[PDB]
Amino acid sequence: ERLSITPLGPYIGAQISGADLTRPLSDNQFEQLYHAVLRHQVVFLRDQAITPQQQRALAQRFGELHIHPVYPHAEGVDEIIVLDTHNDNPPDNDNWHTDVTFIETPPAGAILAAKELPSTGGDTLWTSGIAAYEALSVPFRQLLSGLRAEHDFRKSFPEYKYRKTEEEHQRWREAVAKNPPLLHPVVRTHPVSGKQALFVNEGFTTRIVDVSEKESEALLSFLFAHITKPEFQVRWRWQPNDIAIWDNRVTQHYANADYLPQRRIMHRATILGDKPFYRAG
Amino acid sequence: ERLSITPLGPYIGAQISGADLTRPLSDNQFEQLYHAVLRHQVVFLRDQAITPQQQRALAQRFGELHIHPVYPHAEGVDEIIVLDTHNDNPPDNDNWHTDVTFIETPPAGAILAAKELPSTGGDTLWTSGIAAYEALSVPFRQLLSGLRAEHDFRKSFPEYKYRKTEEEHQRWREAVAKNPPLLHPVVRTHPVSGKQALFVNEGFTTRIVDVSEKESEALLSFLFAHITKPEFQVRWRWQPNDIAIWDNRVTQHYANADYLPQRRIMHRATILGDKPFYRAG
Amino acid sequence: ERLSITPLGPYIGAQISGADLTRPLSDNQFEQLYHAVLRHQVVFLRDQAITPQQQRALAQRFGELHIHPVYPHAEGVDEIIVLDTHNDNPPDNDNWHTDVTFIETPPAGAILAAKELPSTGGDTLWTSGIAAYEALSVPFRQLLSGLRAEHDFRKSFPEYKYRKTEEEHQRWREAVAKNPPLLHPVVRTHPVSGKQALFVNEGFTTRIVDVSEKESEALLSFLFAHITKPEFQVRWRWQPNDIAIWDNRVTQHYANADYLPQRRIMHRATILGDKPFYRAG
Amino acid sequence: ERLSITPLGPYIGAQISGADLTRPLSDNQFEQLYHAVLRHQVVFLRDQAITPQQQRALAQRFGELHIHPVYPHAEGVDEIIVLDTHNDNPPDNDNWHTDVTFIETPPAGAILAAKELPSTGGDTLWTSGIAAYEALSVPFRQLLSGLRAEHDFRKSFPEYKYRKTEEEHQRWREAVAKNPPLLHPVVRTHPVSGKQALFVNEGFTTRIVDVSEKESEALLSFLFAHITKPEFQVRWRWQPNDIAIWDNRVTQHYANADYLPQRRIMHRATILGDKPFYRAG
Repeated sequence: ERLSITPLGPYIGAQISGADLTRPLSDNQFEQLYHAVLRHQVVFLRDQAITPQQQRALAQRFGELHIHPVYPHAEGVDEIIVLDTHNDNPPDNDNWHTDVTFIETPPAGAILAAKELPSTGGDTLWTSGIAAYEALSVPFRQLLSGLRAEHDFRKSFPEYKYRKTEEEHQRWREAVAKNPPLLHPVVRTHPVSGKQALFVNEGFTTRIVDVSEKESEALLSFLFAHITKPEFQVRWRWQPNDIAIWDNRVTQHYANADYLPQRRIMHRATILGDKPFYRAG
Repeated sequence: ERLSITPLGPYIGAQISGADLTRPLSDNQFEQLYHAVLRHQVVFLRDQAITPQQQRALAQRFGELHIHPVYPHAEGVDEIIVLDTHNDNPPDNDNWHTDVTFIETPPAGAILAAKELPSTGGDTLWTSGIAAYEALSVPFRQLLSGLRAEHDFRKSFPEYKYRKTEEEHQRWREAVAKNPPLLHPVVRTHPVSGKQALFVNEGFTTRIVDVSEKESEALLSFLFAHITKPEFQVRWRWQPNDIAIWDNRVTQHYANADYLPQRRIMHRATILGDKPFYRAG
Repeated sequence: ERLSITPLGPYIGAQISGADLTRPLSDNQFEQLYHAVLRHQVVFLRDQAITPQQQRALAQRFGELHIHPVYPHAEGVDEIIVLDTHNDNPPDNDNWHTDVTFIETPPAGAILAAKELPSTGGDTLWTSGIAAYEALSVPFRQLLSGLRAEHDFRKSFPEYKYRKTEEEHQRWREAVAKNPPLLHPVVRTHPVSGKQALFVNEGFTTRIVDVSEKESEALLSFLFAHITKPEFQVRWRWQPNDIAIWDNRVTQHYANADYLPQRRIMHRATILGDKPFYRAG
Repeated sequence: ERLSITPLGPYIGAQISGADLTRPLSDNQFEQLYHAVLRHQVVFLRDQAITPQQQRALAQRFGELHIHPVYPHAEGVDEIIVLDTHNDNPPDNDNWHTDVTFIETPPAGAILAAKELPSTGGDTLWTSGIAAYEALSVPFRQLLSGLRAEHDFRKSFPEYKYRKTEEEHQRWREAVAKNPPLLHPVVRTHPVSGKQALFVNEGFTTRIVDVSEKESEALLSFLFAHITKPEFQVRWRWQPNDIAIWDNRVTQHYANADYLPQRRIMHRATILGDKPFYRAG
C-alpha cells in the first residue's frame, strides 16, 4: 500500500496516513515511512493507538533503542520512556534543543506517542538545521563550516537548580562527572542524505572553540535567534494517539510549558545515533 | 445559533464554526464572534467563500475600514485590499510587526481572506502581547509600564531599499515626510478589555525614549526575542477560503516568505483604530 | 604637612604627593589620605620604594586584612599577594572586576605596588560604579535598586584552570568550599558617603536572581558593557615604585595583558569591608 | 637633530620631543616624524604653542587638506576645524569614530591642537585597527577580509540635530548631497606598511552589505565592542599646547564628554588619504 504523505511546508514536516503502526509494516510501506522522515525530518501520524510493545517494535526498525535506568518506563517495556509531567514534575523541554548532544553519540531520532493530554496547550515545535544553514549568507556558511563547538550537560541542568538538598547536589555532581563537555561539528553532515545542517542548540552548546570567547558569544547569540525563524519550523498541536517520528541529527525542537497544573503523559522511544561528523562539500 | 469555538491554546487563538460569513449574522452570533476575537485575539473560520462585498460588510460590523489609494483593491470594493505576491511583487511581511504602528491611530484589527494559495508554505503566525507582558518578571513589568517608544516607518522601509531609481527614491522621501516618527506607550491598555499588553514590535519600534540609547537597545533586543517565545503564539496553515480576524491592538504577526516563485492572493479589510494609551493598573 | 592632590578627571582618580608611605604617617596625613581615597575613589602616589612589610603595615591602618585562598603571597608576608606574571604564569586580571566580591564582606580597599615592570604595557584601569549609576536613566536606576545578584569565586577561578597538578586542584577545592556563591545588592549604598553605586562586576557576577534568566542575561550584558564607558574611568601607566590605593566598594579595575614574554611583578594588600547593603534614597 | 621618541604602549602611542612644530622642520626631522606616526599610529608632542596658520602649514607637508562640510573653521583659515564646546555647543565626539570615512578618500592623517582646556576632563582615546585585527581569530579574519561596509555621513550628523535654524539645515542638506553613502573595505590594507586593519567605525558605518541584515547587525555589534578593548588603546590627558598627530587610516578615537559647563577649544587639520583598498595576504 502506498502511503499518503502531505507536506506541512516546503522545508520541514509532513502528515502521513495509510500505515497501521500497531501491526507490522510491509517493507515497501516502511521504506516510504523511512524516506519521508529523512526528507521531511519530522512526520506525524494520527489515531495510532499503539502499545509500548508495538512502539518499541516500530522504533526498532529504524535502529536500536536507548534504555534508561533513571526514567520510568512502560510496564514490561524498558525501551519506552514515560514522560509524566505535572506540578510535582514540571516540564523542562521549553527550550530550543537537540536531544542529548552533550554525549559523543547523540540520538539519531525518536518516536513520541501522546497518551494523555491537557485540555489545551503543550504544542511541540521542530526547526530545521538544514533550512537554517541554507539560509545563511555565503560568508557565514564558509565561516561556520569546519568549526567545532562545546556541548555541556550543565547548560540545561545548571548547578544552581540542584542546591535544594545535599543529596540532590551530589547526584548532580555525579552526573557532571560522568558527562564532561565535549565537541561536535558546528555544521553537521547528515550520514545518509549528505545534507549540511547547523548543529548547535541553545540547550547544550556553550562555546565555539575555534574562535575567541567574545566572537563565540556573538555567533551563538545570532545562531540561537536564527533558528527561531518561523520559515524553518513546523508546529504540532497534539491529539491523543498522535505519533511523531523525527530525525534528531538535523533538527531542534521545543515543547511548550503552558498547561500546568494539568497532566500530560507521552511515551518515547529514543533511537540511538552515531558520532556527528562534518564532510566538506 | 450558538457558535462552536475551539481554543487553539491557553493564551491565543481559536477556530470557529457555525457562522455563515457570506450572509448577515444575527446579533447573538456577532456578539459571540466579537467577544471571541476579544478573548482569543485571533480567530479562524474555514470554508468561507466570501465576496469582497460580503467581507466589507462583515468587517464593518467591527468598525469602519481603511481605504488606500496606493494598493490595488477588489473590483468595485475600495475597502478590500488585494495582496497579490509573486516574483515581481515579493512578500515583505516576514518580520514580527503590528500593522502600521508608525501612525497615531494604528488599525484596531483586520479580516484576511485566503483567495489563491501556493501548494505549500505561507503560514502566518500571531503572538500575544498580553501573554508576553504577563510573562515578564515584576521588575520588568514595573520598568516598562509607563515608558514611551518611537515608531518609525523607515525601520521597515529603509532608504537603502529605495535607491534603484530617482523617482522611487523621491516617492520614499515623500512617504517619510508624511509619516514622521512618533510615540506610543510601551505597555498598551486594551480599550475594551482593560488587559495590559506589550506594544513594541521589531517592524517599527526604534527607541524607548524614556531610557538611554544603550539601555533602549538592550531592552528592545530582549523584548524582540521575548515575543518569539512559542508559548505566546498560534500558527495557521492556510487553506483557500479561510478567514482570519484578529485584534491588532495587542498582537503581532509574521507572514512566512517561503513560497516564491509561486503566487499568493489574499483579500484584506483593515479596521480603523484609535490612539493607543496606557492606563495604570 | 598638607597633601598635594591633583585630580586626574572629574569623576575618578587623583595623583598625590607629600606623603612618604615607606615610613609611618601622622594621623593627620592618614586622615587626608583616607578622605582622598573616598573622594577620588582611586589615588596614585609615585616614587614610593615600599617593602611588602611596609605595605602590609599601611594597609592595616585601614582595617582587617584578607588572605587570598589561591594567589601566592610574599615570603614571610601572608597578607601580600604577589602577582608575578610571565610566560610561565600569564596575566589573569584582564577582565573588569571588583576584588574578592565572592565573600560576605568584600574588601573595602586595596593597595597595589609596582615592583618590576616590563619595558612597556601593563596599564591598569579603574571605573567608577558611582559615575556609572548616575549615568543610568531614572527608570533604570529604579529597576536595579533593590535587586540582588549572585557572585561566584569560580567565575574567575574555574576548575579547568586548576587541574595542572594535584596540589593546585586541591587548593582550588578548598577555596571553593570556603567561598560558596552568595548574593550582593546590585546597587550598593556607600557606608560613608551615602552615594549609590553599581555593584556587579564581570569577574564574579553570574546572574541577577530577582528577574528571569533571559532578563538577567540582558541586564548583565548591558551592565558589563556600561561600565566600560571611557568617561567613567582613569587609566594608569605604571612606573616602578608607584602605589595605587582604591575604594573597592564602588569601583572595578582591569589590568592589560599586553606585555608577554616580559615579566611583571606587583604586590597587593587587601582590606576587608563591611557587608554590602542597599538603603533606598 | 634626532627625535626623542618614547612609546606609551606595545601597540599604539608614543610621546615625542626634539621638534619645534611652530617653526619649519628640516626634511630630516619631518621624515622622522612621519615614520613615527606610521610606526606608533598616534604620537603626542607637548608645549607646542602653534597658530592655526602654522598648524595648517605642517598638515600641508603630509598631503592635500580636507575642508569639513559642517564644522566651523578658524577665522581666515578654512582648513582648520574649531571644536569649541560648552553649554551652547555640547561635545559631539564621545563616540568611537574614524574621521571623515564618509568620503571616497578618507583622511590618512589628522593634527589636533589643544587651545583652551577645562580644569579637568576631556581626555581623548585612540584605538588601533591593526591590533584589533590581529586579535581576531583566523576564522574571523577570513570572514571579514574582502567584505564591504557602507559609511554614511548622516549616522553622526543626523537631520534632527540640524533643524534649529534654516541656515544650519540648508548647510546639512548641502553636505548630504555632496557626501552620499558609499562602501569601504571592512579589512583595509595599509598602503605603506602592508599591515591589515579593521576599517569599520561606529561613527559612520551603518551595515555590512555582503551579509544579511541580521548577520550585519551581529557582526557590527561585535566589532564596535571589540575595538573598545583596553589593550588596543592609548588614553591622552590634555595639557594646553599639546599636539596629537595620528594615522587615520588604521585607528579610531573617542573624546570624553565629561566637562560641561566648562569650555574646551581644539583645532584640527585633516589630511586626505587615498582610496581605501584590501589586498589579500
